[PDB]
Amino acid sequence: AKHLFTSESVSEGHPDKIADQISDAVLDAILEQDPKARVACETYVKTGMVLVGGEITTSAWVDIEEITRNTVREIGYVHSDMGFDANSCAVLSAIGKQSPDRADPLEQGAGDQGLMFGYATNETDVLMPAPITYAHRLVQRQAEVRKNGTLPWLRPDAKSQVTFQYDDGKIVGIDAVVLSTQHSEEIDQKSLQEAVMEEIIKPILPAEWLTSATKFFINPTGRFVIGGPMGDCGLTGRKIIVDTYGGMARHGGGAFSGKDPSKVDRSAAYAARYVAKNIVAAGLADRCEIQVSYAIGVAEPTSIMVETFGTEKVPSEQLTLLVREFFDLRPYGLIQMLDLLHPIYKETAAYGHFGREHFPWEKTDKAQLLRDAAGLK
Amino acid sequence: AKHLFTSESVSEGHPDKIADQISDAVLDAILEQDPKARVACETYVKTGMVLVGGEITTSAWVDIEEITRNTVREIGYVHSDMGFDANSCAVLSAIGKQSPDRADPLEQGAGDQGLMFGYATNETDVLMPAPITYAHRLVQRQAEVRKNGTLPWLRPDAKSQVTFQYDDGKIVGIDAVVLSTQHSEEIDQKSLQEAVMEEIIKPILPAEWLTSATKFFINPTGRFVIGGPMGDCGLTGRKIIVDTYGGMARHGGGAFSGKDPSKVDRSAAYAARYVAKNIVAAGLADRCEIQVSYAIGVAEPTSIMVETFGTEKVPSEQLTLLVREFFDLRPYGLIQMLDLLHPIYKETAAYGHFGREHFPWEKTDKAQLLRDAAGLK
Ligand SMILES: Nc1ncnc2c1nc(Br)n2[C@@H]1O[C@H](COP(=O)(O)OP(=O)(O)O)[C@@H](O)[C@H]1O
Ligand SMILES: Nc1ncnc2c1nc(Br)n2[C@@H]1O[C@H](COP(=O)(O)OP(=O)(O)O)[C@@H](O)[C@H]1O
Ligand SMILES: [K+]
Ligand SMILES: [K+]
Ligand SMILES: [K+]
Ligand SMILES: [Mg+2]
Ligand SMILES: [Mg+2]
Ligand SMILES: [Mg+2]
Ligand SMILES: [Mg+2]
Repeated sequence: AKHLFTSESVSEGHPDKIADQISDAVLDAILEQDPKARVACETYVKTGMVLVGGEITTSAWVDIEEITRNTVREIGYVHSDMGFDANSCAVLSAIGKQSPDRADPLEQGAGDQGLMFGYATNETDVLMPAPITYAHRLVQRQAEVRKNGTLPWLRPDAKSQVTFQYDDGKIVGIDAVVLSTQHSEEIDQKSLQEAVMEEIIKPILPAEWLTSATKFFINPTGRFVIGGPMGDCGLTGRKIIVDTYGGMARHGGGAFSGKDPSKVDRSAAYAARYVAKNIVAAGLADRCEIQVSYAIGVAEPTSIMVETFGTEKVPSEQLTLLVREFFDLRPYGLIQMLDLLHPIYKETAAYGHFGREHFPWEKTDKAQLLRDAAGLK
Repeated sequence: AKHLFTSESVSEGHPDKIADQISDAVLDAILEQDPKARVACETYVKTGMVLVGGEITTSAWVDIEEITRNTVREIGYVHSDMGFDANSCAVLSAIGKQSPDRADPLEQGAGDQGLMFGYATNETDVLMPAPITYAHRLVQRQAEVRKNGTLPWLRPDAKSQVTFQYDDGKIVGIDAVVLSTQHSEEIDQKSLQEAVMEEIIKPILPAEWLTSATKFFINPTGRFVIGGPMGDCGLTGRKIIVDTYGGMARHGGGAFSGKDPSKVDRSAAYAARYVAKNIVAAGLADRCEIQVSYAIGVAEPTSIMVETFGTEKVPSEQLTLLVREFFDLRPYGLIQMLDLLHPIYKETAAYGHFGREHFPWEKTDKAQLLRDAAGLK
């Protein structure tokens, strides 16, 4: 049935994402010294200032001020005319440090309760929904042409959104695309929307999807000139949907950035992306969403639920069997299943946690084994 | 098909929710003086401190420090032994104030882009999913027996989670229930889990749903004694799922609290709850989820999508017709459709935005008209 579905994305240097990036950049920096460190680092940016506030239990010593400034500079906020300067903004810390003091480590129970969801679909190359995939690809392309000198009047902040028309389950094409970019006072609007169209939109959106009818809204109000932390306000865990799946599938509360892998909010969600992506690569289903939950101090998950939406090639019973077979979903298990104690996390913080094939949770190594045990085909 | 589904909730005085409550309490306070005020107030709590940071364009003058402290005291954090004292904690403000300077006001375009989702189901009395409804009802009951002297060793912070087994679409019963409460040093654990069971769980969870098999986890690790902002960290818009629907239906990015109604993130989501709840009360479907999106400076929504999941009594075409008939979903329209410019928002901030029949978005006044035009039955 024809029906439209939208998803948004934002660039690095969008305030919420700056906060994400800084947090995860502190996590990485600690994890590189002490991989078993427990961190919970939350960040707040506002026009003059970054507050990095946390609870951290680690042996490591790391320079919060330096880490913050360096993250703000790669993003590009390096002069007051932009809105925010990495070299003169205030950086404040309120991170409580603690340094450290079952029979099977794998049986260690979950720290904090919760629910996590994971999804895959055969509708892109990357087993991700088409909307959030292109949505991210627009903002990433924006950062690219910004950063590579091609379109250098572009400044950091930027938001994209693409609405897809499906008739049923076939992505038929793109109804609308909106994109908004901070820019210098040097360029004009009509000059801008030529370049955004040629260099940013036209190379990313598949041309067959783009029609005579496609409503493009490039800078619709827009002379976007100051941006980033000037007059907006960034906090970690606010681009939670964008991080995930653009709202194609569901979500439990929970934020990723600034949480070390002992946090199920993160590692269980990553593990769920891994279990569904494996299910779909094996052809057990076309579309798969999984809910796993935990309760504090229990180690086995309190619930697993698979929804393959009429798209199975094996009954959901057998599916649920294989899920709780090939995958260790005890907190410490999924940490070991995906080899998580490594500084790989700042890369996660912008352009989306999933869909980007080089992350441990994006591997389809269990493809065949799942196929086999689910009645070889 | 038997399948389990979980949702969590948290009390007032859980740190994230404290932040929500303070923000919305500032919104209310401004809105009561200046209902047309535009606010975007974000809050961060950590052990000694509340930072209330914002952009606010209003004529009003309001005391951020007083408002914060008063909100912390109704919640109950009023002595250092709890973790946090309302009367001695630090309150910092970084709120930029601006005071103010189409032909039809209704045609004013949307400020910011985005997507919003709304849901209803005939599975509770309140047209809300059973999980998040009971989940909230546990924490609310906790606050009640805390506040009414009955169980006065209870302290503010508390989290609940309930997992329901459905066989298909029939809530068959409750597999597990977990509940964790901050308490005084006066009470013991075994004494605690008698009272939580008798006074909190047993009066809320329907007894037919509770079986011999129901795994109850009351304070599983738990001597929860200090809590709230001590050693956790609260930011607005982090209990985003809990706020909504416990993850039964989807979500766009976006947070409610501290946003005045011109913000589609809030008002469109509220409006969507209104359109679906009306659809289901009229019996056009059993379960209904709606996605509406906006693009900056356009006034009509860029996409509407209804999913009634095989549960219709009218084809989705006719449904989509009626939705974009009985409901004005232009930003200023939905503001007028639901009469939003009123200090009603601090009440929204804990125990869930939806399901609580006295909010403008919970009315089923359009029930019949929807029934009629969708072929009277
Ligand atoms: N001075 C101001 N007064 C009120 N709201 C403001 C503001 N300046 C801005 Br920018 N805002 C608005 O407040 C909203 C809240 O921020 P939000 O975090 O939702 O943006 P995003 O969704 O991109 O993260 C913004 O979408 C913006 O429209
Ligand atoms: N000192 C500490 N070191 C590291 N993490 C901490 C911490 N103290 C706490 Br409390 N945390 C953990 O960090 C996590 C991040 O907070 P979160 O906001 O997810 O809690 P909730 O989900 O209830 O809001 C918490 O769930 C908690 O387990
Ligand atoms: K959030
Ligand atoms: K975090
Ligand atoms: K807010
Ligand atoms: Mg934000
Ligand atoms: Mg969490
Ligand atoms: Mg939190
Ligand atoms: Mg938003």
